[PDB]
Amino acid sequence: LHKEPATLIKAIDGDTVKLMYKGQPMTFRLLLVDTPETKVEKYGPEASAFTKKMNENAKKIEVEFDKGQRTDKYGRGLAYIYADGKMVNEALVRQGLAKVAYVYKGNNTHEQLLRKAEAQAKKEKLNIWS
Repeated sequence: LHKEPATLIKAIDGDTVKLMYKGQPMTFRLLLVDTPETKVEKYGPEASAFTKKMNENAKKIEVEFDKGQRTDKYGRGLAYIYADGKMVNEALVRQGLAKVAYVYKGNNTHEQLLRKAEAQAKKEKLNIWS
């Protein structure tokens, strides 16, 4: 897979962010993560603040499409997002602010990696796992 440059335009919530990709604005849905709903579920606003802060403080944001379908039915890009080289999808799961989601249309490259971050968060009874 390859990382492509992007520019943060605006946070939306825990699992979604608006990015300038290839010169055009696009909404991205983070692959393989299921955060709590805000629009509220417990930790829903925590997840949103986390994603918002991580992308905001980042010097460089990168988009990494997986090997499966690249956009969902609502026109959102399906990818792994990196903030200064750190994967937000993974950071979220590791912080116990999101559960790993069902694989979607062959986009499973990082499933095990997130799977492990999640086991650890649960082991630490962190946030959602409290």
